[PDB]
Amino acid sequence: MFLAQEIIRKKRDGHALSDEEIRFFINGIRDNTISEGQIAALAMTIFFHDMTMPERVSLTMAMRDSGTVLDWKSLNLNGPIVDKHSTGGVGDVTSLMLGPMVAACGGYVPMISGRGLGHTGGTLDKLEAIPGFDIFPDDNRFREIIQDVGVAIIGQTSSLAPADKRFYATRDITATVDSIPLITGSILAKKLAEGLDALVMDVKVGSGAFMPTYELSEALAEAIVGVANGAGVRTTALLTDMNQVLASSAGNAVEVREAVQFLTGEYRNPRLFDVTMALCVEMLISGQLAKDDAEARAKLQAVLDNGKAAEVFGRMVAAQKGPSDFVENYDKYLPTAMLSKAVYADTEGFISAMDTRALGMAVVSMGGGRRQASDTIDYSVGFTDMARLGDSIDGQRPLAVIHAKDEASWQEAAKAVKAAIILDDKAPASTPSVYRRITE
Amino acid sequence: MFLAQEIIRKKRDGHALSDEEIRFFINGIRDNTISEGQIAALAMTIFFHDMTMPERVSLTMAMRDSGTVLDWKSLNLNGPIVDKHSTGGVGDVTSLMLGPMVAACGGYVPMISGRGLGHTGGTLDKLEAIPGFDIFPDDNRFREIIQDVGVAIIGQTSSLAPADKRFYATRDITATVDSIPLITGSILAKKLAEGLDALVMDVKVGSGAFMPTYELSEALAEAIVGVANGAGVRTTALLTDMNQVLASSAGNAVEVREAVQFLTGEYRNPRLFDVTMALCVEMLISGQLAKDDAEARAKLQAVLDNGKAAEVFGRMVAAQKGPSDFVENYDKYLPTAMLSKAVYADTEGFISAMDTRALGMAVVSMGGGRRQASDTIDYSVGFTDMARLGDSIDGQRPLAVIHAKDEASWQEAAKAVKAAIILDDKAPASTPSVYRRITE
Ligand SMILES: O=c1ccn([C@@H]2O[C@H](CO)[C@@H](O)[C@H]2O)c(=O)[nH]1
Ligand SMILES: O=c1ccn([C@@H]2O[C@H](CO)[C@@H](O)[C@H]2O)c(=O)[nH]1
Repeated sequence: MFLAQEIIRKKRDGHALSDEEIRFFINGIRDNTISEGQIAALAMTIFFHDMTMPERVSLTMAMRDSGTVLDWKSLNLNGPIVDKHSTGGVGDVTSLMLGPMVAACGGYVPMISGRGLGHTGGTLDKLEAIPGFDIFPDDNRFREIIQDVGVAIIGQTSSLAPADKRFYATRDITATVDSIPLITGSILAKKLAEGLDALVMDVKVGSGAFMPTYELSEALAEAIVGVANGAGVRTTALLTDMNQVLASSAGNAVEVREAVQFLTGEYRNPRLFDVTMALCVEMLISGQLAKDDAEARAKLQAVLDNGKAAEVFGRMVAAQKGPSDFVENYDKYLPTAMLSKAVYADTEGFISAMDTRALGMAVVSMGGGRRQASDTIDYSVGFTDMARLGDSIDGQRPLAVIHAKDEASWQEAAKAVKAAIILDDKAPASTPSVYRRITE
Repeated sequence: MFLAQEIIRKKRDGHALSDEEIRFFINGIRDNTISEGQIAALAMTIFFHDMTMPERVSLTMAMRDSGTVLDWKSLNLNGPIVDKHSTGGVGDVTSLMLGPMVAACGGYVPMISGRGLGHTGGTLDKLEAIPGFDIFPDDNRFREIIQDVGVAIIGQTSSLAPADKRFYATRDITATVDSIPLITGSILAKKLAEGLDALVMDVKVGSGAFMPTYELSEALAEAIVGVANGAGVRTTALLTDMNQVLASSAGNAVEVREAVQFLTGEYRNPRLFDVTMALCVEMLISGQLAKDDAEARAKLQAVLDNGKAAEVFGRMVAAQKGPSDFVENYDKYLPTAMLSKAVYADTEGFISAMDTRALGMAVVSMGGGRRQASDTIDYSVGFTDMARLGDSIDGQRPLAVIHAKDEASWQEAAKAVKAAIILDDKAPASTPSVYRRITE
């Protein structure tokens, strides 16, 4: 039998679907009661008529409710449940510092992530560089690590918005990926199943972005903001720059290292700090832990200054089966490439642009990520000492230090790197790291 | 892989397909190498954006070439391969006389007709009320029949427009049914695959029509005329009337009986005559057998009145393994319902309107139709001596005589009929049998 067809017919003639009906349809996407054709139809239908904000909210909550949602009340905490979501990026290690910095300021951050099949390097794989680290605690242990440390970074769940999976899969063959209320839907669902009080969204801007245009990035951000708030989750969003690598390194172990050193104070990429700081501020103000930006940045600076943030990162690692002294002796534990040598340019001048995606694939082809879904990850390879847009380039200053497993992989990695970076006789201009703050 | 999705995406955002693209997509349907979701999405994307005439012809020509297309060129037949297709309704028995009448005048009529699903009762169903009648002759048998008697009415093979199968199947679940070029593609394909030199289309109008409103019934006819003629087959289309039972009987055996008495001359329903004649006239003119309408009606009335048409029907039944003397001894071969008993109105007045859809549904409920193809048809059930739009009603004017399986099903039929026929003091406006003719 099919009541779904009525629902499709309704929305097809530009009517607005009800909460009850919206919840019906996705639940049947979950259970395979609703045919694939029907789903495609609905998708193409929503692709045409768009969706009202109430429809966007209902769709999002319904998807969020297709699986388990984490309840954090009853279990007693004096603070806000807050997380960060992001459309990802090369060098974007921010969540590794940001979780502990906020946890330190009174927030409880249950960061759930998705390795998926992502071409892009995922943070979950970054943490597996750390010997012993377990990305799959059970519900109970997860509740505790949040309860004591204030942050844990864990593995995905089928228990989280399962409807989205058949939904997305169908969307992907029917040219309906590509609709804002639908994207807003697949993006927000999983993240909202964490039972958040608050949220901040990082929408990338630039060449290396999920959204190819500033206005397009800004549009998504607004949409996401409007829908998230509408679901009783205090939310804002930031556009941030992805015209180059965000950190000074790209990979796994190597990126984990940058974060310990960011938290300890040993080294803070000024752009990565700008981003990281901006995001945490949002988590604090939305979370009702800071009155304004000045207060948040003060609270934030301090936990970086007294080592209390680095401590939280350290404890977290231990809570999750890692070595308890990781912060103090990270090099002791972090896998080290066999060959680690600077790559230099075929010419002089200033870096005027970089292709972050090419760079990102250079790393992948170095064992740094997964070409095939069955491949293993070599956690030691990556780049460090990434030159930056602006940097003057001679023959004495390297584009990067390529860490490889052997000279064969190192050399290809160097051709890829030289090829992905563009030099110019005259310098390009500064841009902010953080652009617009979006409240609604 | 498929590139199917790039064709979906292309029509979404409103672009022409181009045939190479369309022919490729139709075959994937037939071969099953294209997902149900991709059929749905493309149907939906067409409902929104519609198709051009070159897209319309391509669509139909493609579905038409997905199976076998019949050729009679070999047979060296003297006259035109003609046929008629109707969107049907309660009482529409026209083909039973039309085929022998047109055959009687020089045309060859290969009516391959399709199954009764779509709800309601079919032409093939009616014919099988005849003991011995076989609707599935093999390719040669069909040919030598058409060659010798000039007309055969046979059921559909696996190989006639098989692409429409899954196509319409998924359309009917996704609410992508009401699309004229989709309908025009579906309907014409099967019929154009018969090898027709010419064709007339009977598009019903009213409460018993496929289309809801007159203007849509016109729109479809126009499309069909345009495409059929586009596709290489002379074609005209008559908007005919269906606000009441066209014949005087509804059912299977009873409708066959009426066919016989129509040809011989025992009786002819005036309105059944108008439609049957006008459709046959088109076939004669479209089919190069009459220069003008008057000659056409003259050649048809002739064979209706020299017992020729009746004899052609006699030979066609016999050819298909009906009893050879059916025209003369039909009462002996057709099955008698167990209960035949009249139904009257519960109020005096004039018949102001009747729900034809409901009436047809009443007959199916009696056991004269198939809800689910598994069902057995009781061939002797139905209505006869049907009252008409306009008639005056009093205690001795029955709405109809009902042929029911038993007392239980008769009351049920009686109640449906009462509930479907509405009376009034005021005699409403008297509409024609044929509203418009379309060659343009
Ligand atoms: O595109 C379509 C849709 C329906 N039909 C069939 O034709 C009948 C009406 O002519 C319908 O009930 C259905 O059975 C077609 O031939 N083509
Ligand atoms: O409107 C109608 C319907 C049927 N009949 C006749 O009723 C008889 C039924 O046995 C046949 O002579 C048939 O022609 C009529 O006279 N008028």
